[PDB]
Amino acid sequence: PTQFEERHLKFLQQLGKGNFGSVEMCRYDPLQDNTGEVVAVKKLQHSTEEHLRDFEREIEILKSLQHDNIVKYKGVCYSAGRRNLKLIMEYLPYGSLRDYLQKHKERIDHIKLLQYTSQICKGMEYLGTKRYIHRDLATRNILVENENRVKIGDFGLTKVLPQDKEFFKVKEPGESPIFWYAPESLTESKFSVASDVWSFGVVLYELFTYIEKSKSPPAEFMRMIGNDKQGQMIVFHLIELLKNNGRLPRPDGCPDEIYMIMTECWNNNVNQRPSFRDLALRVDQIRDNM
Ligand SMILES: CS(=O)(=O)Nc1cccc2[nH]ncc12
Repeated sequence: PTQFEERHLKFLQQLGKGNFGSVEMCRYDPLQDNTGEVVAVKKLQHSTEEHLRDFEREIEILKSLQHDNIVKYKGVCYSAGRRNLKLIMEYLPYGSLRDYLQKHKERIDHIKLLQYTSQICKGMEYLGTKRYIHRDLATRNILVENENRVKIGDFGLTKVLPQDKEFFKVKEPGESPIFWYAPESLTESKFSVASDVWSFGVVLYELFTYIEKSKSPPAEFMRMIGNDKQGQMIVFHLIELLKNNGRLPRPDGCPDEIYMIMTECWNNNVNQRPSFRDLALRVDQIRDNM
């Protein structure tokens, strides 16, 4: 069922909020008896014409994906007498991977981090078979179903590659998560599978820092750059730093072999970065040995 009538969609909780849209937890109860399905409902923060068109493309992308490690599309709800649009998704109860890492450290060890790493890689391989570039791969945009399962979410920045070319030039990006971007994304606005691989390197970094106090990518890059810098000066220094092999340090407790993977993902030469298939195989081989 992809129907969802607004009058049967009942509010339970406010979840995330920020850029573009906000997400609520709702119960869908057609039989009016207080016993139905729990879902996530995504709405626009500001419903302009431009944002509506983007939201429509996000919805088409999500509907096209069926994979264990990608959040499930359930449908749309045409609310306000069908003069508004909301996206209906499955509810994953443990929130973003970023929050989960902070809140549930008691149930997380290195084996679990490698499981999550592998699952993210598998999700990304699947994206590549559709020629979708995610552009925003980060622990805040990964969702946790349970202690054994994570799913890639937020496809708001996701783009399709053209017929022939391997890069997408994003004409004029708004607010940018610059500390997850590959050098070519910073200097040329060029986004590709290879730039998602760079970002994946940074996700792997986040996992092994356990999102600890002031070890996050923005905080570490700012330390190296100089905390007194502001404005475009930050970006100028980030670029120059990255072009001459400045990199995030190995987090404390992180094996050398896992840090080597990070550093291979952070190659300035786009063609020498591993594929997501290489990474999933290598990570599952590390796990299987032991
Ligand atoms: C990341 S968040 O905290 O804003 N919430 C979600 C977004 C998208 C799908 C979701 N399913 N469940 C929660 C959730």
